[PDB]
Amino acid sequence: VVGGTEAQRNSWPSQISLQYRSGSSWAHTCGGTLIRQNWVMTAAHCVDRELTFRVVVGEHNLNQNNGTEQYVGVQKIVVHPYWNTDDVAAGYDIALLRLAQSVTLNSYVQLGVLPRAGTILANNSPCYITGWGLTRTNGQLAQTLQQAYLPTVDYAICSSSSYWGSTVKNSMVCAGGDGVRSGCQGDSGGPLHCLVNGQYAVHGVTSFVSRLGCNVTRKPTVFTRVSAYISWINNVIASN
Ligand SMILES: C[C@H](NC(=O)[C@H](Cc1ccccc1)NC(=O)C(F)(F)F)C(=O)Nc1ccc(C(F)(F)F)cc1
Ligand SMILES: [Ca+2]
Repeated sequence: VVGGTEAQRNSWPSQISLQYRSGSSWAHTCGGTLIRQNWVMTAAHCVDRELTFRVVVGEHNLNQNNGTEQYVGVQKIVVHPYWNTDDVAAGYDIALLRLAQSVTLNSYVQLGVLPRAGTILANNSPCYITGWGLTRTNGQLAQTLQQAYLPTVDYAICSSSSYWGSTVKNSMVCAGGDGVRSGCQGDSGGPLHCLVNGQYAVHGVTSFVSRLGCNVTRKPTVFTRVSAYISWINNVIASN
């Protein structure tokens, strides 16, 4: 997250860190959202490499014991049937991960609340992006969970020529674009939490930013619109 502030330890308890094994250690690569005790929602491009993955729930400082972490292996990966690595601009950047075991819920580990199918937010709706991604374009990962206020930019404005044009689809949410605050590499797969009827719900899975930089004026951060995928999510969990 570029232009973020450090998040309190229990503010966003459905946030997970998706990590892959490198050498002996494990390295953070993407965020995700816990949606069942044994299921995580993330971006399909985070699991395009055939790496050994683990999930960390209750995490706050990547590089330090918080006393609240639970470490679980990824047992099955289900990416969207239509996802195509060579075309993120087509959409379908979503994947569900079955965990090797059920995590224990407590105040640091909670299920994310998903929107109703079909729900579209009005322009400039209040949302926060969270994650441990790069804090500057071409910078480095954050050690502690970051958050940034990233109001929605509706489809009509985001698909206009000065913004993303044809690259953004209606299966996506755009948020930000002020040149200051944005998601950045390592935030992918994570939540866009939006306040709807006094409740934060996860309306976006972080997908992409401009080739030109993370915080680029009129290039909002782009998210997979979770409410476009509610029937697919439920059909996957129901069968696995
Ligand atoms: C450097 C920048 N990286 C990104 O946008 C990558 C995630 C990504 C990359 C490729 C595919 C899907 C998702 N993510 C990030 O930096 C994020 F965490 F903010 F999301 C980038 O290249 N973005 C980008 C790439 C291609 C397109 C195209 F789809 F229009 F072709 C649009 C934006
Ligand atoms: Ca830690």
